[PDB]
This record gives sequence, structure tokens and C-alpha cells, in this order.
Amino acid sequence: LSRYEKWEKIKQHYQHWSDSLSEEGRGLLKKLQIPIEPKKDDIIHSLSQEEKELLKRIQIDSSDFLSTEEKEFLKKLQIDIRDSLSEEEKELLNRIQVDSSNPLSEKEKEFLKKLKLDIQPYDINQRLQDTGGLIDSPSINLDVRKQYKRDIQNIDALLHQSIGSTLYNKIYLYENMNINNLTATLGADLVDSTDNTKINRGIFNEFKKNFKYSISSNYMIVDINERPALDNERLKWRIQLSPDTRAGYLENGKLILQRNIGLEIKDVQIIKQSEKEYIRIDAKVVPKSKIDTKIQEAQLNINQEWNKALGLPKYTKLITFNVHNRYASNIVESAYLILNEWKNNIQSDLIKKVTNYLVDGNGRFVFTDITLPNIAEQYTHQDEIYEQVHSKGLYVPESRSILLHGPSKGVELRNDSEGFIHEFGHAVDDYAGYLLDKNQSDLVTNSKKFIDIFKEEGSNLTSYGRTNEAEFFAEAFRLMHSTDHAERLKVQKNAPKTFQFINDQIKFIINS
Ligand SMILES: CO[C@H](C[C@H](CCCCNCc1ccc(F)cc1)C(=O)NO)c1ccc(F)cc1
Ligand SMILES: [Zn+2]
Repeated sequence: LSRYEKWEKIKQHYQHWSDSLSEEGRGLLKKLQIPIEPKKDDIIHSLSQEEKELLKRIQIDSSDFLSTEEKEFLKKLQIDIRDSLSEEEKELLNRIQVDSSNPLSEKEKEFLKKLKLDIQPYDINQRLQDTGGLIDSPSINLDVRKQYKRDIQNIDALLHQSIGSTLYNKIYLYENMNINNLTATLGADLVDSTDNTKINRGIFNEFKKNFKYSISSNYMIVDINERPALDNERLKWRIQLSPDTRAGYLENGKLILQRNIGLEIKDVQIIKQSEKEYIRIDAKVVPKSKIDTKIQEAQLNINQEWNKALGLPKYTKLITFNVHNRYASNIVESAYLILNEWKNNIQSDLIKKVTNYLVDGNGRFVFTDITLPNIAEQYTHQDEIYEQVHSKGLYVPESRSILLHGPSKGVELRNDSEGFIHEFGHAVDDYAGYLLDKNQSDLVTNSKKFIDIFKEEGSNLTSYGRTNEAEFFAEAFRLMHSTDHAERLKVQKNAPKTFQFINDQIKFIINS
């Protein structure tokens, strides 16, 4: 309508609802909009002096297991502990994170792994997104888990009034979004590197190609009137609700939408607003069940394809889509591309032999847009939260499963297929070790032979490869199967013993 007429009409529709909210209800909605942060002063006070000194000098961005949120908080914490010091110390501890980008020491690792338990904000919307609504996932303290459930049940009950049959087709709602919240990989290159006012057309095509549906597991907070973008908001969603979509009015002309929303992507276009290019995303709300049907149909389809390609029984459940968030369709469709690259770049007998071993152990290839600590193939086997990891990908020997987190980007990885191939490197290590001694099953990278190889060559490849024997093996494996011939040649030239060792293990596997 008129922008303000639309605002006043929606506010009127929800006025009784708004006036009727209890103090409890208003408090929940406030909490949801603005999460409570952990107390930095209290965290620091709880540390021993040695722990304080340890935290002062830790290279947080060298950790391999923290979420972005955990890292950013620890950085803010670190500023405070350092502030008693002085400028040289301050300036020094603070620019040999150049080539120094060393793996953390075991002492630094163990400290940070426990400390992360104490830095979680109480954030209902983040909890729903990280878990994809699987709020019983044992990735946070049980008592906090219970509070989240109570709050979420209560918010669900608050949001009982639908937008209705009168307004739904007379209004659009809006959401600005950082592309990095859907895909950090494409986000890195979305904007033209020489001219910030422009979108890279190739990356744009990649972004929209398989973007057909979207899920909100958390509560969307949408603008009644479109807000001009902040510098990092290059996505401008324009959303049409369904008559049955439940919502509540929020001050300053917003709506909070019910959680567990499905959205069909109707159109994706580059538009200009004030001499800058943005991506318009036109989306229509549909029942979430309609979207889940599409994901389940895709899961059946991709397994039917890959079971045949790999010579597995047709009914094998190998590939799983654990998909719950706003770039949903791309998580699904990109899995086909990732597996194609895997098959293209690795010998067929190797892929078949290793995958059969995984399947023999009820293993899965899990493609997901929820955080890895909330994937059962991890948490069923890492019962300590301090040992749970978020990362671009993981290999869990106990579940013989490869996990791949779609929305994030691995630092030294160009794409999702390189991450998957890295994890498959761990699977190779596992199966090769299993063959060595089927009775006491260990990784081949734990052999004295490879330990000696790592001690000699472990710094000769990637920075991340330095971490330990297993990561070195996986990194060497990935680089040996790169689409870039120069990278394959680098392993052969700079880590020749590792190159030989891996090829020898590949033969052992294929010949078993
Ligand atoms: C794809 O992601 C990796 C990093 C990622 C870091 C995870 C570290 C966890 N390792 C211990 C572990 C294992 C299984 C568990 F269940 C729990 C804990 C990884 O190495 N995956 O294999 C990556 C590799 C190369 C790169 F350049 C960037 C990231
Ligand atoms: Zn790894």
C-alpha cells in the first residue's frame, strides 16, 4: 500500500494481540530479538593466573574447532586480558600472526576446548538455526537446553495469530541479509573486487543456479517496509506470506514470523538501489512439509544414482541431507556436484573399496546446513562438548561418516569438493589401518613408518597439514587429487615420501 498505511494496517491487525501480551511474553520476545551475552568480567575472574597468561598469547584464529561466534567472543575476551600490558607487547603479540599461523599447542587446545563451554550467549534464534530445530541435540549444557525448550514452546504459543486472508496478498515483507549467512564460499567473491558497487556475474549465476527453496528453522524477523542496505547486506529478500502464516507485530514496523517456515524462491535478480547492485530474492511462504518432501525425494534420487555408480545395493542409505536452513536447495543440489568431482578425481576402485568399508559400518555422507556438533554422526560418539567440533567438514571413524557443512568455507580450500576429498582422505587412512591388522584397528597414520614421514615432511605442504599425522595425510591426499595438476606435482616434489606412502596405501586398499 502506502508504506505507512501498510504498517498501520498490520499493526491494527495485531493490536489486540500486542496489548494482550503478558510481562512474561514481552520479555521472551525481547530476549529473542536481543540475546544476552556471557559476562566477560566473570569469565576472566574464573581463570587461574596461568590460564590468563595462556589466553593472552593464544592465536585464536589458529584453532580448528571453534565456531565463528566462539572465536569472535574469545577475541573480545582476549582484548581485556591484554589491556593491562603495554604497547610493544600489545603491538608485538599482534603482528607475528603473519607466517606464524602455527597449530595450537596441546596445552592451548585443551584450555580452549573447555573454555568454549563458558562463552555461549543465550540466543534462541541462533540455537534454532544451529540445530535446525533439533533442540534436544546434546551440544550445550542440559539445563540450558531445557530453558531453550521452555522458551521456544512459549514463543510458539504466543505466535498464534495468522496474517489472514485479507492482508496476505496485499503486502510484501522484507529481510536484508549478508550473503555470508547463506554461503561463505560464494560470499567471498560475490562483490566485484575492483568496484564495490557491482556484483560479479559469474558468482551471481553460481549463487542462484540451484536456489529454489529455503527453510527457516528459527523465527524470521522481517521489516514491514524495505530498509536500505547496510554495507554488508547485499541480499534483499522480498517475501509473500501465506494466509495461515502465524506472526506477531514488533515495534518499529516489524513482524516476527512463526518458526518452521518453508519458502519457495520465485525470482532472483540483480537490482540497483542508489547506484549499487543488490540481489533481490523474491520468496513465497509455503508449508514446510512441502519443502521437506522435495528434500526427501532428492535424498532418494541421489542414493539411487550413487548406489548404482558405486555398485552398492539399491536400498543402501549412504547419502543423507540434514537440511534445515535458508539456502536449503543449494545444500541438496551441490551434493551431486561434490560427489561428481570426487568420482572424477579419485581412482574408481579406491572410491568403491573405501565406500564399501564405510557402508559395512553403517557410514554416511552427511551434507548439512546445521552446525556439526548437532549432527548425530558426530555427537553420538563425542559425548563431551569440549571434544565436539564445528568445522567445514569432519570424518568420524566411530560412525564411519563424512560430514560436510555447506554454509561455511575452509580457509585453505577453494570449494566444497576439496573439503569432501579431505574427509575422504581420513576415510582412506582409516581403511588402510584396518587392513594392516583387522584385529586391533588403528589408523595407518599412527604407524611408526608414517610418524617418521610426518616428522620429516609435515611442514612441506599446507599450513593446516602441519597439525598432526592424520591431517597431514588428509591434506596430502586432497592435494594429490586436485583438479590443479600443479598441486598434485607439489606433493610429489615437496613431500615425496608422503606421495609414495599414500600411493602404496592406495594399492593395498584396491588389492584387498
Ligand atoms: C574440511 O575441514 C577441514 C578442517 C577440519 C577440522 C576439524 C578438526 C577435528 N579433528 C578431530 C575430530 C575428528 C572427528 C570428530 F568427530 C571430532 C573431532 C578437519 O580437519 N576435518 O577433517 C579443513 C581442511 C583443509 C582446509 F584447508 C580447511 C579446513
Ligand atoms: Zn581433517
